[PDB]
Amino acid sequence: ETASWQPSASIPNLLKRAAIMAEIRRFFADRGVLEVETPCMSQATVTDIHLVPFETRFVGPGHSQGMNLWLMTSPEYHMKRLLVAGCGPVFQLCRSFRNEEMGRYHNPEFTMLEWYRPHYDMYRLMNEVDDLLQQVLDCPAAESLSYQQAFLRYLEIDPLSADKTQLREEEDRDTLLQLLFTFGVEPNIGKEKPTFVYHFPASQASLAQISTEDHRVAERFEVYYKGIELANGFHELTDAREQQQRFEQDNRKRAARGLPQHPIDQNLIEALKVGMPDCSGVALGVDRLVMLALGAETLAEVIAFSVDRA
Amino acid sequence: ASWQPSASIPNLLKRAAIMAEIRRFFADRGVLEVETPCMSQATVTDIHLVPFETRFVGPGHSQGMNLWLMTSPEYHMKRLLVAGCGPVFQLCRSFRNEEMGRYHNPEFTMLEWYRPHYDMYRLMNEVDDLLQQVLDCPAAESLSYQQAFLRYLEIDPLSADTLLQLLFTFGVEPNIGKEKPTFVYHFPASQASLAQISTEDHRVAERFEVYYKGIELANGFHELTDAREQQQRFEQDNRKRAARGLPQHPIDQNLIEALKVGMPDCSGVALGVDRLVMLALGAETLAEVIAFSVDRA
Ligand SMILES: NCCCC[C@H](N)C(=O)NS(=O)(=O)OC[C@H]1O[C@@H](n2cnc3c(N)ncnc32)[C@H](O)[C@@H]1O
Ligand SMILES: NCCCC[C@H](N)C(=O)NS(=O)(=O)OC[C@H]1O[C@@H](n2cnc3c(N)ncnc32)[C@H](O)[C@@H]1O
Repeated sequence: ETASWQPSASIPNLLKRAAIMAEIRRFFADRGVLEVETPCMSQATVTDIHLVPFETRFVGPGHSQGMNLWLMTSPEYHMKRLLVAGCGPVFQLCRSFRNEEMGRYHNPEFTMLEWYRPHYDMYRLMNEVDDLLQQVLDCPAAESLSYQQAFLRYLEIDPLSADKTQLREEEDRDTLLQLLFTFGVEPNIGKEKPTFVYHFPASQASLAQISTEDHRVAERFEVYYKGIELANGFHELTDAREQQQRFEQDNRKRAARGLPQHPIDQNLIEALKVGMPDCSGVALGVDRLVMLALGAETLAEVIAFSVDRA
Repeated sequence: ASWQPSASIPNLLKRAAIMAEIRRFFADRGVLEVETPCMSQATVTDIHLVPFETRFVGPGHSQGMNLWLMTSPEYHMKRLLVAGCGPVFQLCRSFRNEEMGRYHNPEFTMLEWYRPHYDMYRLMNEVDDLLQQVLDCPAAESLSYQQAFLRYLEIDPLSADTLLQLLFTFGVEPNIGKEKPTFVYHFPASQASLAQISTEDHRVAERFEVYYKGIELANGFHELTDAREQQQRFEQDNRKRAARGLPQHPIDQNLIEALKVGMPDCSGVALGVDRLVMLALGAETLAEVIAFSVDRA
């Protein structure tokens, strides 16, 4: 429609977005959470099987042949390194990068709000996220639903026990579960108020600690509202050995799927060996939250220049 | 060990305070904060810059596309000005493919802002006010490029180019900004960059840089708004690159088309926040004020 040179977001939306950013900063300042800035580029990347990071070449030091750098998909690894270093509760409003096509709710570069809370367990963190959503969105308090309960209610099936065959009614169980969640659960939740889905299957623990009450589940949660996935958080895994092992598992799964394997970030593992204080952390997509807050129809409407015009 | 941050936690705590202080400074003046892309389908032709390059999968149907990391958010901020954003600033992460150094990191934080209807002196006064506040340093001194040469090297630059830059670097920089920041303005028209060339003296451009304690802190211009002249300079840039065996870069058509529509008269300036924080905290290297310098990232 508009000529390419124009921003995809209206001037009024840019002003309203700036107000929301300041509101988010006040929210954390009032709770004593320190703001930090970590790298957008790294010598390492993530093994998470669902992400495709951007790659770029750096001239490197002195007389080097040069070196590959990956753009950061989320500031998590560096923030955990800071936690081990004693930074205390911290948040960050950074630009994050993912090599994936632009969509109504996706841009290859987007703003992430990610923060960590030492001594907070998963529920405690969820309540804080709930507070932030109610404030900037002026929406009602959230509903919380366990992954298992979500499946039973909308698909009349138990994801923690259901048979592979039953699920089909793909030999990889999690892909099957994610398929069912994407088309069978997601479209039905967060309609009247934000929905927190917690206690994902152990296999989808990512960097979250496994539940002490039920080994089949991980202390991970995701927030959905008005059809948009808004956040993803964990009671963080502090065991370096298990973390190293999960990254190895990631690469095995990548390989078996014909996906490139990624180097394991040794800086994250060495930090975890030194010791990360027990904590829970969460990452929320700021553009999506702003889009909902401003009544926008697409992410592009709240981003100065979506990639198609950048 | 390698896992540790390059900046101390206390420095990170003080850096956040300075960032908040910078935001208050602009809020108090009614300057809007904006966030533009870190990646673009175009890049800069500026002969001295080496941008990072990355590949984007793009639309599922396409063959993908090349993207360039932004060396400064100038082009997008200028497009916003044409769209009517008014006075704006940005605290973004900027990228330049250059070796890590005592005063350089391939990714650093830029404080860049634009002031509609401000001539370059009015804008310099504002930069001066910011330095005073953040560094608690004396008000700055201002020297024209000509005056700076005529007194530190007894020679008239406007009547006497890579040479000048070699002279400025060794014959001027070393003795300016010692007791207070030093603004050097009216650089040779030859080094106008995206600045208007002065109509009172065609031998100079309306551009300035500010130095303090031996550190180059900022670079600003009374902005060139003529689309045709800007396009000509970019082509000039690429011919020089070709002459120097450097790659020729695609010119940002969106910037030119926006300038065709009309950008309000304005002045803009880009400042290195990491260098500013380094001075504020009395840190020795940029690495000491950045959570993880590239060697550790
Ligand atoms: N340690 C606890 C936090 C871990 C966060 C984890 N590393 C992570 O990235 N989770 S995420 O779900 O993949 O991303 C968080 C949010 O980022 C937002 N996101 C992700 N990709 C995009 C894109 N491409 N555009 C816009 N927004 C996006 C979205 O709201 C997600 O809920
Ligand atoms: N429209 C008016 C402003 C134009 C600014 C122009 N695009 C520009 O980039 N000027 S600059 O001098 O190249 O950059 C401004 C500041 O960025 C800082 N800078 C530049 N490169 C680096 C690096 N590599 N590390 C840290 N800081 C850096 C430094 O303080 C410079 O004074």
